[PDB]
Amino acid sequence: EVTIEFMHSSVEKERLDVINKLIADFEKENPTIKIKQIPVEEDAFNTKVVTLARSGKLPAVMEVSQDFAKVMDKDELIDQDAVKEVIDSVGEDKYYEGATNLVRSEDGKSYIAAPLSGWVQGIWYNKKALADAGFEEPKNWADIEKVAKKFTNKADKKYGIAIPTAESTMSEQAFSQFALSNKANVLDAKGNVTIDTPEMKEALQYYKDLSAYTMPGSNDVTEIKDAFMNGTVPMAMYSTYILPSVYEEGDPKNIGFAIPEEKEKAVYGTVSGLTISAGLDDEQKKATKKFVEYLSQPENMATWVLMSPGGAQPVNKEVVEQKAYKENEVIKSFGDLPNEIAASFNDIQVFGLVDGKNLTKMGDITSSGIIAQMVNNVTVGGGDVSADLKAAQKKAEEG
Repeated sequence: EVTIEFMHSSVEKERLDVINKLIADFEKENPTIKIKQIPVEEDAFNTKVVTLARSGKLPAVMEVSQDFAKVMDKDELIDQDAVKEVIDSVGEDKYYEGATNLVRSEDGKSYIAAPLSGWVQGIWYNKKALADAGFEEPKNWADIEKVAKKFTNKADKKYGIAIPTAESTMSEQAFSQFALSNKANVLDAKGNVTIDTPEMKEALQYYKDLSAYTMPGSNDVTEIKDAFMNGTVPMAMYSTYILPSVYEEGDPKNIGFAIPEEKEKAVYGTVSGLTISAGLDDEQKKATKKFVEYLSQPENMATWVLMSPGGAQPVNKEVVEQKAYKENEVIKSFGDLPNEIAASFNDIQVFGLVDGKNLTKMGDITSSGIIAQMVNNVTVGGGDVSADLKAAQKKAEEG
């Protein structure tokens, strides 16, 4: 008797089967609510939302990335109050701290989406290789560089660590972990650009120093994954998307997860979830909130994460305690690691998230490639740290 549109990006037969059943069960529990789903390929999702927004035909609820949620919120397309009500109904305390932080509004007072899944990035490492060489899990800059130096032998094409050096967003993400571990953020709480600072110069010089022990040339996603999977490096910076490869081709019990920690820990992460379109009628808004809260329950989050592409991680603390997650055979093969990965969401730090505020200005800096170019030129280009900081600072202002 009340119909709401759910625009999601699970178009594969197996994932659509799961979503049909989630919706069907929800509709049995809420017989006055009907879900009209709009399955759209993830590749095609965001630009269709652009058209729908222009024509005032947004669906009630949308599966969106956290970064696209920011763009919609800038255009005031999202009902923050409805989103916040769902999160508070579940309970803020049930979410890993970084998961709710990543979806905080620009003024830190509300939320732009209800998170359902996420992925983190850190330094994956071969546990036996480091142990054999006499190393425990590296944490601070000195330990990371110490392991990397020991495992570098250029004549043999062995390198100590695979870190991104290309002009790509991955380079910004990996560098940001070292920068933020030194309390260096590209923006301050007021939105001022803070690139050319002493703490950022320290991190950029260190990233340059560390790149002496990574593969020569330009390293991006393919170079890093290849080097880790074939044993060229014992350490590699990569999202949790590396884990399906380890399961299929490696030893899930021989992989550890190290987090850069100098002045503080900095886990890079992102989150996806459900947002609620602004301007919904009363009964439609109440039905959407119920639907989002339904999918946000731990037992349905577990299903969502388990059907999501490999390496997807839960953002609610209770998912790792759900039976279907605990007893999943892929999860099982990784031992204690999945609990450790999930818990790393408590230490998320990303450029532009400052004091529980996600500043939308950061999206433009990332889009323009300023940080990636700065990292690319100091590493691959052998450029000067000081000059590249100044150039990046000036360009980030001109936007």
